[PDB]
Amino acid sequence: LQLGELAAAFASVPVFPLFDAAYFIVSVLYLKYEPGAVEMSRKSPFASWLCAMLHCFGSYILADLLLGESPIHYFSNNSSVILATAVWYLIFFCPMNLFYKCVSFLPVKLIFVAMKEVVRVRKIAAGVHHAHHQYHHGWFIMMATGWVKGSGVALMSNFEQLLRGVWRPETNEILHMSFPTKASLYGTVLFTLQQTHWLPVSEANLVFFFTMFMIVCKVFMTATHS
Amino acid sequence: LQLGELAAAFASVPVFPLFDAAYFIVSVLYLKYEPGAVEMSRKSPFASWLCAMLHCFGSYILADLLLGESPIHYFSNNSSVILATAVWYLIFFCPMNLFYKCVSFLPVKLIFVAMKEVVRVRKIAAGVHHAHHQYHHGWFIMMATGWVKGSGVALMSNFEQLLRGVWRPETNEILHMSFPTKASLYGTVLFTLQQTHWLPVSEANLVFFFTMFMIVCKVFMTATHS
Amino acid sequence: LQLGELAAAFASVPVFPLFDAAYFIVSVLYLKYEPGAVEMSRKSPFASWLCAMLHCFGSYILADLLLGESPIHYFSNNSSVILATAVWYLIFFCPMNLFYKCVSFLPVKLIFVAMKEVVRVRKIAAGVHHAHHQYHHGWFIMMATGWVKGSGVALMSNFEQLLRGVWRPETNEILHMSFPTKASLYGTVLFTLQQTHWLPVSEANLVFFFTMFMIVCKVFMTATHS
Ligand SMILES: [Br-]
Ligand SMILES: [Br-]
Ligand SMILES: [Br-]
Ligand SMILES: [Br-]
Ligand SMILES: [Br-]
Ligand SMILES: [Br-]
Ligand SMILES: [Br-]
Ligand SMILES: [Br-]
Ligand SMILES: [Br-]
Ligand SMILES: [Br-]
Ligand SMILES: [Br-]
Ligand SMILES: [Br-]
Ligand SMILES: [Br-]
Ligand SMILES: [Br-]
Ligand SMILES: [Br-]
Ligand SMILES: [Br-]
Ligand SMILES: [Br-]
Ligand SMILES: [Br-]
Ligand SMILES: [Ca+2]
Repeated sequence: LQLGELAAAFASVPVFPLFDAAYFIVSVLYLKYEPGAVEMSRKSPFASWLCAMLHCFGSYILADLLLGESPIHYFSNNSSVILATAVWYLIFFCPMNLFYKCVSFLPVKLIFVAMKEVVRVRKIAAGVHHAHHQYHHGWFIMMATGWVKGSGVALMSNFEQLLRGVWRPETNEILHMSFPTKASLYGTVLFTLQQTHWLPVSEANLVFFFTMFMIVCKVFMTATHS
Repeated sequence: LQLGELAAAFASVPVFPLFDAAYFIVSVLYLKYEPGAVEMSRKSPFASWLCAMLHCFGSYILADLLLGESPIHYFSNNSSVILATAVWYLIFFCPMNLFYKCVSFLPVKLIFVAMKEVVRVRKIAAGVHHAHHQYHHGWFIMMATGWVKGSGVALMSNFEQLLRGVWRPETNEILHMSFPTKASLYGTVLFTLQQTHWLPVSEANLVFFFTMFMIVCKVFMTATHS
Repeated sequence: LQLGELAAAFASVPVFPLFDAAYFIVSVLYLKYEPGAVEMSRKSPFASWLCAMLHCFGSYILADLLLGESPIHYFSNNSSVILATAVWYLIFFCPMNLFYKCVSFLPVKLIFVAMKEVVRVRKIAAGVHHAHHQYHHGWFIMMATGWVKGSGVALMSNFEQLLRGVWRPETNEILHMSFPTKASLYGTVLFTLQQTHWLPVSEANLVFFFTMFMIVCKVFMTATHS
């Protein structure tokens, strides 16, 4: 019936396990595309796994570092870690590469890309709210925390590369923001303004509309450069 | 009348906003002199701003990292962040470059350099005292914390460079300490000895004399290689 | 009489000062062998000392970083820091290089290598137990913490190099684990399984047998490539 009331259901969909799985699948597919990633999975499987955990848990790691909490606090969520580990294992080692083939099938891939954005927006909003809880007027801390929750491993890409034995210092995601990093920055500003009560919208409505924006943008981009 | 009583007034001058402004002006001028900095402000203004915040808040960031606190805790001081942001904006984007011209005028520049040293010494002493509060006999933690409060962004210079897309690993400020880094190390030893009660001087008198030493050294150096 | 009762004495030998000294001696000998280390001790003695502290306190530094504690918390143990500092000073600056000559004498060196492994295993077990205390079911945090307590400075080797002015990003200890790093990973899994109560052995017996394994392996390796 009511929109802000469908918005409430949208903004509270349980992200574990299905939306988290989609987030992991899309993120580990991106890892498998990186130069040298398949050979690394064969010669250095622990590091390859460590790399997938970053792609999977980089948002949490970086937010925890910014706020002074254990950077591996999120790895206490055993079920999530094991689910991400299963995704890594299936994408790199499934017989016949069958799992890769199924999740890369473009209609399926686009649904996972859409689901990944649901998770990303929830993470941005959670970062703003968690920072606000610790710093009620900490606008810059709220923005920084929402930003790294959204952007994830991209903001640590120089060190994800280092882990892989790669060093490209000429560029980084702050000096040259990719679209998801820039979108996450706009998103964190919006959620911080909503948290400040200067943006006159319900949090659920902001989640709904910003998620739809990210879904449309990301699905379009995936479908176009396929 | 009494010196240790003028020393008390000296050591308690309110550093916000005027001495902090001078600290920011001198530090962002240094940023503007770094290779590529003006072009970065035009092509990557967020990163340029991020870079100025490091120059501005590197002391706090590093001390917080050493002590296990949020490395962005200091960014909860909204007024300070906004003041530093105004300084960055004026130095890089003022029409006619007028702000740069005024603050670079050598007599004005030297006064800001003097004021910057007032802030630096207060920060060193505060780092020793804050570490002492957490570790009453933690001599090495007191020295480490006073040192990074004094030295600031210089000790993270390899990563300030990385942010700018620059990587010079051959050298760093520990392997080859510049004068302010070395002076900050001597300063942190003195304040730690004062805190230990092995150096028989009042804290205010130590602040006065060490600040005068840094002012004389820094103003001489600025005026000479102008 | 009883083995698990000799195991109790073995697992509770006071590591300070003698086993810690051996740990420091072996670790700083390794530092002195690294390219450029002697010249660095003459031209950059503070950084050389800073480097020895990493070799000495890297386990604690990294575990503290992983758990969100002060990375220099361990430097509050003044006696340990001063003992490590004496070892650094004697190894690099003793007249006639006499201390180096004595501790490098192969029978003496092998005893110190054995003693170093006693300390390493105790550190792994302590890391698992300390992580368990904070996260009763935090299996991945327990493994990560035991691993860096065992592996020590090796896992930060890229940044130990950076401190020395060296940058080799092609390789790292996760992508290509050395034997002690890999052994520490196996060790942390065993202690975590013991902590979980899935490995039916007393903690003291596990300490005894895993320490004997590391002693045999490390003494063999030192004696062979001497
Ligand atoms: Br790459
Ligand atoms: Br491996
Ligand atoms: Br979240
Ligand atoms: Br969060
Ligand atoms: Br408050
Ligand atoms: Br992405
Ligand atoms: Br530079
Ligand atoms: Br930008
Ligand atoms: Br301060
Ligand atoms: Br402080
Ligand atoms: Br105490
Ligand atoms: Br300076
Ligand atoms: Br090397
Ligand atoms: Br030195
Ligand atoms: Br320990
Ligand atoms: Br520990
Ligand atoms: Br619990
Ligand atoms: Br070793
Ligand atoms: Ca902390």
